[PDB]
Amino acid sequence: LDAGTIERFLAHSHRRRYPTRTDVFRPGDPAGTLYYVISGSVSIIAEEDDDRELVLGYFGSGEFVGEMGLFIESDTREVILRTRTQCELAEISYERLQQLFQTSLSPDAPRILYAIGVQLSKRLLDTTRKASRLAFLDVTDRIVRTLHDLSKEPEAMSHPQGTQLRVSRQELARLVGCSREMAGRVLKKLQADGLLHARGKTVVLYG
Amino acid sequence: LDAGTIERFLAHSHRRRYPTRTDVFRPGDPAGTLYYVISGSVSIIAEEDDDRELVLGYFGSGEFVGEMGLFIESDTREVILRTRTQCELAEISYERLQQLFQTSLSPDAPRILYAIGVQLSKRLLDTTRKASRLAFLDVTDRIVRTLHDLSKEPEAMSHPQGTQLRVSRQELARLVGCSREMAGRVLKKLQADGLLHARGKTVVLYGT
Repeated sequence: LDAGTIERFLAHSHRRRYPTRTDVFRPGDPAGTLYYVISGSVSIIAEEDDDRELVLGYFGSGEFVGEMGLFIESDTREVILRTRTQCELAEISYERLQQLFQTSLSPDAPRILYAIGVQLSKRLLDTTRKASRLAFLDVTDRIVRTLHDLSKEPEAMSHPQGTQLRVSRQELARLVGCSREMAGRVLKKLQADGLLHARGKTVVLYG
Repeated sequence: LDAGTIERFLAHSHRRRYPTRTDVFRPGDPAGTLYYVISGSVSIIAEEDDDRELVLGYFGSGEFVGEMGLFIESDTREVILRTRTQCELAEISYERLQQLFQTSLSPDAPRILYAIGVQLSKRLLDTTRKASRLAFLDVTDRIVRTLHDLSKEPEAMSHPQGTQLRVSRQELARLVGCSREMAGRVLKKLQADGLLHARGKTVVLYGT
């Protein structure tokens, strides 16, 4: 997706600023708009009947979210979109967007569509891998592999002993579907194992 | 996408018949081809290390499979594409697709990409749900849910007791992500609980 296509698409979008820890939408909310992350980071979370959460991923600038309704006929969202930092999001209704595809943005339709396909593909892969790990790996193995993915993210701040990640016991718990305490227990085992050390929301992964 | 866009798309594809139980491609194989299911039923399976499989879904006529490499430049496949029945699949290389997307197929590009988008979105939603289930629901619980999903499968052959759903113990375990054995333990416990009959290769779910 080139700079022109992006700017042309954003001209018809509505830019809004969001504080951190803010749910942009939750399961059941009207599904009529598409969001484009201009700045900041957000997370997509699956919710359960007992209010238990499964974090599916983190998304930054250039990512389209709340896009499902643009492809699947539905009056409601199926997940929670939450801000992890202060955010700026551009939004545009599905109707308006598709209208633009038949006219104004007619030329960029293929590019915007392909780009959304790129993200959906990445997401399907990661989610496909999260499903596999949830079915065949113990919590310790899910946590180690998760700490290693997190350290591959551009957000991974370097450290003299390896990579300095930024995760809390709660989020870790949310990422691998285990209790907060279990995540806390696994962290002290890995530290005792010499694979890393932790401090509040700072995990220093060795490597 | 219309039948007109579909036919032109196939005009450049190589249709090949596949026997049932044939893994069209496994993780590791080259990924320079896209597949379009013309007829038949296939399954997308993911593998782990302990040599375990998790069915992520079944797909019929009209489905684009093996499409990942068309979006995420990769040299290899990440999943197993396995025919569940005899199938007719039309394949086309990625390279020749986008070259076509810039030539006689440029006008079809929008509808093609969007259709693939629709399919990617359904699988994402379905897999997202699976992960959620594999995280918070128990085996027996997941198996019951999956038994009902198949009852609504066009295959579901109605029965005087309920519905006759042909699903091997192996596939059940691959569906809910449990050992072929454990899956058995629950099929018998459900054959006791009075709600289904574990008939060798088939399952008669009482009720629905």
